Amino acid sequence: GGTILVVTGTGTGVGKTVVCAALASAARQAGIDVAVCKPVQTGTARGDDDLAEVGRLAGVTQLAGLARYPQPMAPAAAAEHAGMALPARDQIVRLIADLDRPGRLTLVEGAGGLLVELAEPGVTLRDVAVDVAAAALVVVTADLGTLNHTKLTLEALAAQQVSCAGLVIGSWPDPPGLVAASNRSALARIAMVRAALPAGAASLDAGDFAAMSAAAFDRNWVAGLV
Amino acid sequence: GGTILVVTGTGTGVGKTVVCAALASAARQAGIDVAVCKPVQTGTARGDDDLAEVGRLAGVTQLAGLARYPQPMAPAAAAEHAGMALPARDQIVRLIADLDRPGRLTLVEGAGGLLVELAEPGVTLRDVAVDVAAAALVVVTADLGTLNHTKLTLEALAAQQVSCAGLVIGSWPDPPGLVAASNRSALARIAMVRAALPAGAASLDAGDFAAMSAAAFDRNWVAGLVG
Ligand SMILES: Nc1ccn([C@H]2C[C@H](O)[C@@H](CNC(=O)CC[C@H](NC(=O)C[C@@H]3CCC[C@H]3C(=O)c3ccc(CC(=O)O)cc3)C(=O)O)O2)c(=O)n1
Repeated sequence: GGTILVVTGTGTGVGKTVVCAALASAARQAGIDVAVCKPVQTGTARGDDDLAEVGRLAGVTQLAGLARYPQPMAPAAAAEHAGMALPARDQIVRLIADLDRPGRLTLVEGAGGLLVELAEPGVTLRDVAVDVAAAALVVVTADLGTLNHTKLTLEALAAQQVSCAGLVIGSWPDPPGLVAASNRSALARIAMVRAALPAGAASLDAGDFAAMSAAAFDRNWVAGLV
Repeated sequence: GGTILVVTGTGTGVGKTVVCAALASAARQAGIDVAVCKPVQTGTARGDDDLAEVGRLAGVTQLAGLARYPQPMAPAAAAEHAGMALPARDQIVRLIADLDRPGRLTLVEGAGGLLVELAEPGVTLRDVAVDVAAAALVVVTADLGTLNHTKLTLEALAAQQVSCAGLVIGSWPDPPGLVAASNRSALARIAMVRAALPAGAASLDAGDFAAMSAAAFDRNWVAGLVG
């Protein structure tokens, strides 16, 4: 196999998709083959489609999903409202394992935070990460409350022996502010801050996004991933 | 002693202060003596003062603070900004131990969520709860993300064998949309939902707040909290 990272977050709306896209873009520019798996996508009635954003921003073509629910809710609720079950644990684990190959970086994008139910019955991205022996990249904010949410998420990871690959600040404000700047330092005391993506990077075109992403991560860290 | 409950939350801004006041008011109307303490209060330069709001909303007079810092930030950062130190672990424990008394419900209001550092080094309200043998009441929202944050918080309580006294939904909208209604039902499968306080409760006057508080909790649960 190659390298599988689950990409999780401390909460909903932290910008996991732009982080997946930026790491994919950075890894591709280092000559690494990248695949991204989003097993479950909700919010499709209003056009939510995180895999398409990854394709547009980073140029990834190996983009795998299993299930799409119209309502903008947690997967289990969205599945309930549609009258259909979530995918089964075996579907997710084997899809990811079949994506994995030597020399490839495979990113698994969850929905919301680490412990939200993604598959039947009550299986989370954490469970998935155990099954495929993935490490976790944790997307965080720079806002008030991020320290508690980050610590909580890293404790949950450690409790099932899922390694933390580091943190990414999904949206770095401009200008920062006292809280954001304090939080960036405090976050780096609990884990490695791999990148802080500028606020608004999601709206960039592919060329600008590729330039941002190349600058955003440490080149040796990206290259060492695989 | 009596019964000590730490009142924590899944994040900042979930309404811990109103839940403290509501539970205090309900316990007082059942004849239970109540004290509330706030070991760390930040944002005092903004006028933040949770103890004084609990006193205003519930009439509680047995109010105990310890550390106060001006900037509206996490305690560690607020203390550093002021050139001050965080309290030591044993200082928070002494603040609480001095209030504990048979027949009294002592509420310990955290700052932000459960793993916020309240004392050097990296001492949290979870450690305090172990020290004083307290159970934890967890204030949650009904919003997107609450299920993950609630499960993360309960898992962290279990890791130190801190019992969970239940959840309180800090603000319950009227009417509830689909997300809020789904979350309430899912929260109730994670842990006992003790109350769900109507949104805007902090703007009720003394009498309305008292009535809301009495209606919001199961009288048997409240009465059962303290012998
Ligand atoms: N039923 C109901 C229910 C609710 N209400 C009303 C009551 C109220 O008016 C409001 C609910 N209350 C609010 O919103 C507080 C406003 C908010 N206050 C904070 O955030 C916490 C402090 C403020 C500055 C520092 C922060 C900190 O303590 C902190 C601690 C740890 C960390 C570490 C980490 O990073 O984790 C970071 C920060 C803000 O200032 O933004 O609704 C109602 O009426 N009826």
